[PDB]
Amino acid sequence: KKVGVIFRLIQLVVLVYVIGWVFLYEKGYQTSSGLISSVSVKLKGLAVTQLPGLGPQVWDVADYVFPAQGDNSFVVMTNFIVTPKQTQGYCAEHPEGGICKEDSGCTPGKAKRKAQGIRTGKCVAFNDTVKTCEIFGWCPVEVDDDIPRPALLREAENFTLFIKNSISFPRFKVNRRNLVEEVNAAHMKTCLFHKTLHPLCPVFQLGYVVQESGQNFSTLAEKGGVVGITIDWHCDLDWHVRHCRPIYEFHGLYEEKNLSPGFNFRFARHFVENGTNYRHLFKVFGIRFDILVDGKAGKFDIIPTMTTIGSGIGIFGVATVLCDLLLLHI
Amino acid sequence: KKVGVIFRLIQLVVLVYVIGWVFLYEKGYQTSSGLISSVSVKLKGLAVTQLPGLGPQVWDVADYVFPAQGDNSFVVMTNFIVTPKQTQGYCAEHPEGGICKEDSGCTPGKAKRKAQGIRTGKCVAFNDTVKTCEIFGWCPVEVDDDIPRPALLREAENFTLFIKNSISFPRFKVNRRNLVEEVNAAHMKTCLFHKTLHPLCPVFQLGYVVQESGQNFSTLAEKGGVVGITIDWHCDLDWHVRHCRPIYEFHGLYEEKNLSPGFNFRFARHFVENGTNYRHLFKVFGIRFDILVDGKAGKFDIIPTMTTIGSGIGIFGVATVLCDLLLLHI
Amino acid sequence: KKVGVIFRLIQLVVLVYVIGWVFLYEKGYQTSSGLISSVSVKLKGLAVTQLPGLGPQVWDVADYVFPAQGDNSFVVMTNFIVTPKQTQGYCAEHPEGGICKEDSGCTPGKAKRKAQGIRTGKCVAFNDTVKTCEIFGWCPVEVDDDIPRPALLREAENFTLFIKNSISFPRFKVNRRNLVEEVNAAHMKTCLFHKTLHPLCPVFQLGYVVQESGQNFSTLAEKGGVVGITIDWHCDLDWHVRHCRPIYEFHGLYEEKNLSPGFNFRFARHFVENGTNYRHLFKVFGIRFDILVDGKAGKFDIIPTMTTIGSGIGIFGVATVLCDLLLLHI
Ligand SMILES: *[C@@H]1O[C@H](CO)[C@@H](O[C@@H]2O[C@H](CO)[C@@H](O[C@@H]3O[C@H](CO)[C@@H](O)[C@H](O)[C@@H]3O)[C@H](O)[C@H]2NC(C)=O)[C@H](O)[C@H]1NC(C)=O
Ligand SMILES: *[C@@H]1O[C@H](CO)[C@@H](O[C@@H]2O[C@H](CO)[C@@H](O[C@@H]3O[C@H](CO)[C@@H](O)[C@H](O)[C@@H]3O)[C@H](O)[C@H]2NC(C)=O)[C@H](O)[C@H]1NC(C)=O
Ligand SMILES: *[C@@H]1O[C@H](CO)[C@@H](O[C@@H]2O[C@H](CO)[C@@H](O[C@@H]3O[C@H](CO)[C@@H](O)[C@H](O)[C@@H]3O)[C@H](O)[C@H]2NC(C)=O)[C@H](O)[C@H]1NC(C)=O
Ligand SMILES: Nc1ncnc2c1ncn2[C@@H]1O[C@H](COP(=O)(O)OP(=O)(O)OP(=O)(O)O)[C@@H](O)[C@H]1O
Ligand SMILES: Nc1ncnc2c1ncn2[C@@H]1O[C@H](COP(=O)(O)OP(=O)(O)OP(=O)(O)O)[C@@H](O)[C@H]1O
Ligand SMILES: Nc1ncnc2c1ncn2[C@@H]1O[C@H](COP(=O)(O)OP(=O)(O)OP(=O)(O)O)[C@@H](O)[C@H]1O
Ligand SMILES: *[C@@H]1O[C@H](CO)[C@@H](O[C@@H]2O[C@H](CO)[C@@H](O)[C@H](O)[C@H]2NC(C)=O)[C@H](O)[C@H]1NC(C)=O
Ligand SMILES: *[C@@H]1O[C@H](CO)[C@@H](O[C@@H]2O[C@H](CO)[C@@H](O)[C@H](O)[C@H]2NC(C)=O)[C@H](O)[C@H]1NC(C)=O
Ligand SMILES: *[C@@H]1O[C@H](CO)[C@@H](O[C@@H]2O[C@H](CO)[C@@H](O)[C@H](O)[C@H]2NC(C)=O)[C@H](O)[C@H]1NC(C)=O
Ligand SMILES: *[C@@H]1O[C@H](CO)[C@@H](O)[C@H](O)[C@H]1NC(C)=O
Ligand SMILES: *[C@@H]1O[C@H](CO)[C@@H](O)[C@H](O)[C@H]1NC(C)=O
Ligand SMILES: *[C@@H]1O[C@H](CO)[C@@H](O)[C@H](O)[C@H]1NC(C)=O
Ligand SMILES: [Mg+2]
Ligand SMILES: [Mg+2]
Ligand SMILES: [Mg+2]
Repeated sequence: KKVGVIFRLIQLVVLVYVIGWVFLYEKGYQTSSGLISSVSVKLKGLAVTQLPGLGPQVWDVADYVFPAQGDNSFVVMTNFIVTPKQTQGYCAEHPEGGICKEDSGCTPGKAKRKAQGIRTGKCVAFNDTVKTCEIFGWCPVEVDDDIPRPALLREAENFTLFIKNSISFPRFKVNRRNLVEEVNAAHMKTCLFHKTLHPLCPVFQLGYVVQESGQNFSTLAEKGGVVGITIDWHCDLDWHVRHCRPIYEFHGLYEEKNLSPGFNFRFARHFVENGTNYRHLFKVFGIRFDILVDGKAGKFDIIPTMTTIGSGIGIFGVATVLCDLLLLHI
Repeated sequence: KKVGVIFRLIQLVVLVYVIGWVFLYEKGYQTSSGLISSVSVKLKGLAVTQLPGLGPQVWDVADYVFPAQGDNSFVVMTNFIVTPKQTQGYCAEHPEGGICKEDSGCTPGKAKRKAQGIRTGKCVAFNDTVKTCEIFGWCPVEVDDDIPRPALLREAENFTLFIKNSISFPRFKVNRRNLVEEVNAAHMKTCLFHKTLHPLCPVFQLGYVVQESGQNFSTLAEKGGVVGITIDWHCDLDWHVRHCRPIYEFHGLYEEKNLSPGFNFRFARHFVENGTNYRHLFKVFGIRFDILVDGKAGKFDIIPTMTTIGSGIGIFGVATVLCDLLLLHI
Repeated sequence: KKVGVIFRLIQLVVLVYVIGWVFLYEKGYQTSSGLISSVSVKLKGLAVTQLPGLGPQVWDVADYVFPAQGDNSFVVMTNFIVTPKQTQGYCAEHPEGGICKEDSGCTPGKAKRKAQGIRTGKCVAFNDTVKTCEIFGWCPVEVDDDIPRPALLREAENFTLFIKNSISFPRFKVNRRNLVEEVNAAHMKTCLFHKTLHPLCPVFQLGYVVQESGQNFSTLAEKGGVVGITIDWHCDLDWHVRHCRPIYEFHGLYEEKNLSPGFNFRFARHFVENGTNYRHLFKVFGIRFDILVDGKAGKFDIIPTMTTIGSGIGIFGVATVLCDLLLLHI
């Protein structure tokens, strides 16, 4: 009778699996659906800089967010080098293009790599001790060898980021916003997001977001960096929608490998003064924030329920037949 | 013989499932592939505004599309508040930062939240009846309490959006454009997209796109909003490519919850006048259009066909054995 | 005994499949994970243009990359038409809006499609032989009928694109950059990517990228185009991370169908001169580069290993029972 006792145990273990795991845990009675998301970001916070060339400079949201309209990926400026009042003309090329001593060491034209301008074939003086090729281009050339340290916009640590995420589960016609029912105006007036204390506030302090990605804002501010923000919507639509909540994770890794460690870009502000076209060239160091929204909604459906029941019946039958096979041999 | 009759029915029902559903409907004879897509958008249409501060202002595509080069996510401006000729200096801070009565009610420095400038510790007059902290910043401060109603660019309803979607099924080396063979120059000259009448015209009226997402353009224009546009490519590559067509759906939900209901951003136009740097500050209300392109191409392949045949043979055999088991007990 | 010999062969063939394919090839012992990616791009290279209206014009990275901060999708300008010093006023509308002969042929207001301005009801002269509606708008109207050929920025072929891709496998806590251990500073100083010679250099020549997508840079430069760049991370995390490498593919199809073949957009540079607001209107033809990053990391896990073992046991048992069934009938 011991073989018969084993038969029953195996039959029940199989039934316990088929129900508890496949039907209940894995939710085999549910049809699944992905989402389509929209993310809007608003930055708040102010930075002031005191350069030697200029006076106090105010940096508000319109000036330190790239793009201004926002996106899933956006940059907050944390440092910059500015080359003001650049004009198109002839100047000494930056020594990174090459250092010459005579006019014969310059070839007219463009460098094969990282050309700064059209070489005129003339070796002119970059400074009092270095002579470089004369070029036609934006003059004076940018000198970005000294990255400002501490970062010019290191006050961006206290900037607040408001993420407005609108998601739709199109199959189930369910619309959710990360501004969930628990979020009200009083919360939006004072709340700052906290992984455990305030996991639903959609206003994030930038320094907290960088800290939670495992990075140091002081290091990321000087040369730039990347913080990934994931918003996950794992919703069981058999329950009320008020349980369909977003989960926030922050990702990032800054290493001292010193091979392109940070993030920077160059942009220019063009203007006309005294009838001549000028530009301000900025090398902008900043943290790029990538906001990735994924999710999965499940709702009970009859067709998955029957299909799962059929699969469980098949699993149960195969098990019984193989056990009758194994016992025949034993 | 009734048991034998049932045996045959169950055997055939199983065969009917294995062929008709798994092989034919679910297309188990096909290998599947996702796509890689590119979306370009061109807006057309003009808006004119008549502000009290300025004269008639023309708003063409270069000015109301953010970004100008386009993207999967782009904003069309439908309303704005403009603060012209802002300069960096000292002014009264906006009363939203706090209302003071004496110089002692102001602390020099920055507010912890939503700082507008560097407080100087002086309580100056915002208007004839309100006194606020004096700040260093962009002056005069923006006053965006009165959103223009009706929307300044409510004529954007008649703007036309041209979506050019290029998709590739890299596994099958198949390239498709949403400008399908049925779309010609004569169509692009006059066609407007219609869910049923013109489901292939790639020129969309903005108001129609908002209406089809379930929203009201008049409401979305004043404070902004979001419309999701999905392009789906469900193509059976056993047929001619001319049947590989895109399907357009429009998604969106505007609610009167009054907690961040619309969409807005701030951007600045910088300029130099009389040797002093100025900026025009715009608070731009607009509809963000997210274009999501997904799809799936199937082509007959021999390996899925054999694997499906093996799976069907297994299903048929398991069924017969379990039926011989059930009949043994019956 | 021949039937018994077949039984064993089928049993072993089944075991060979269950191990070699399912366990070893398909890696059924591994748990899988997707990635979250961040892409930053830096363009380098210079172009000079010699228009008849202006002098030599220098085009560096800040001016020919849209957006300047970069994105997954970005545009490199390869051609442009410029309408300088546009002001809001009254001018002759472009003849594409319609050609009139009398003032009665113009209706005040806006065109239903592709409106260029507010018609005043007056038929004025566009040129010495064409009369069009007078409009209020940006004047003079852009004339983009003659696309510059050869392309004004056809030197963009030699521009170099640096892709910095940071990916994370969040389930396995593995961070990878496309600047893999084999890439050093000496490589970044001189390397250009090559499908087979230098498959790991993250600096791409634009012309090479277009050639590898199957397109001609000369054709794409005049009217614009699209090149898709895919970065794939198919990593087996049972091995060292130094084997987690990116694979680059380039996608694109340019056809002479002449129905919206290229890519272009319009953007404006606004400025103030002599107390009047002006703008430079650019119609920018360029190649849009879409960078798509996908990947899959597998690491050995005990739960998939046991589940695969159970599936293989089930497959083996079903096979033996059906073979005993087939042999009973034979
Ligand atoms: C004139 O221009 C040249 C070139 O820009 C200047 O020389 C450069 O000066 C910087 C700062 O001292 C040097 O950077 C440092 O170099 C050492 C190695 O020598 C390195 O250990 C440091 O980490 C740092 O990178 C740079 O190498 C040097 N370049 C050359 C070609 O010597 C020069 O100082 C300028 N003169 C004046 C009057 O400003
Ligand atoms: C000087 O500045 C102050 C502050 O901006 C102005 O007071 C504000 O005026 C607006 C318009 O009347 C008020 O908005 C309305 O408030 C009521 C509640 O009182 C609300 O029901 C309406 O929906 C609307 O929001 C605003 O509350 C009020 N602020 C304060 C602090 O009283 C004032 O009118 C300005 N004076 C001049 C001469 O313009
Ligand atoms: C004044 O303006 C009108 C309208 O812009 C100019 O007429 C246009 O001239 C262009 C160039 O010759 C024509 O383009 C060509 O048309 C032929 C067909 O006629 C076509 O085969 C070519 O591929 C090309 O597209 C354009 O059709 C023509 N438009 C009209 C309405 O006739 C005119 O030349 C201008 N006059 C001066 C003095 O510049
Ligand atoms: N598109 C490109 N083509 C060639 N070299 C590039 C390109 N982008 C970056 N580099 C080079 O790669 C190295 C590291 O890149 P990175 O941009 O992070 O440093 P960087 O100092 O900010 O670069 P740079 O000052 O030259 O813009 C630099 O020496 C830079 O010149
Ligand atoms: N990054 C942020 N940090 C703190 N508060 C924010 C942030 N973004 C928005 N808010 C606040 O959230 C509330 C609602 O946001 P929303 O931007 O939709 O309204 P708003 O009136 O346009 O905001 P505002 O005028 O202050 O830019 C506003 O009171 C706004 O001040
Ligand atoms: N949003 C839109 N609404 C209506 N027509 C459009 C729109 N976008 C493009 N078109 C028209 O489609 C045709 C082909 O589009 P495409 O932009 O590629 O050519 P184009 O010459 O650059 O267009 P255009 O010069 O008018 O901007 C053009 O005649 C253009 O006028
Ligand atoms: C960001 O904000 C915090 C909080 O206001 C600042 O921390 C303060 O620093 C000053 C100067 O050291 C101290 O006197 C305060 O006591 C600190 N406050 C707290 C609560 O710790 C911080 O300096 C700010 N920094 C930046 C870069 O913006
Ligand atoms: C968008 O276009 C439609 C169609 O031209 C405009 O509807 C017209 O409105 C005027 C004024 O009420 C009527 O005289 C016309 O008969 C309407 N035409 C049609 C076909 O209904 C509409 O006003 C425009 N609105 C915006 C905001 O652009
Ligand atoms: C891009 O760079 C290549 C390489 O420098 C250029 O090819 C050169 O063209 C000139 C003029 O015909 C020849 O004298 C050189 O011998 C060529 N070099 C090589 C290695 O082939 C090319 O012209 C450049 N073009 C653009 C559009 O930038
Ligand atoms: C960042 O690094 C500096 C040293 O470079 C250290 O003093 C500081 O405390 C760090 N900040 C954090 C948040 O760890
Ligand atoms: C939008 O709402 C207004 C009332 O606020 C209504 O008069 C108008 O008809 C609505 N438009 C549409 C398209 O339903
Ligand atoms: C591009 O096309 C032109 C002809 O239009 C041809 O001369 C040239 O060689 C082509 N370039 C490449 C890279 O094939
Ligand atoms: Mg540098
Ligand atoms: Mg406000
Ligand atoms: Mg045109």
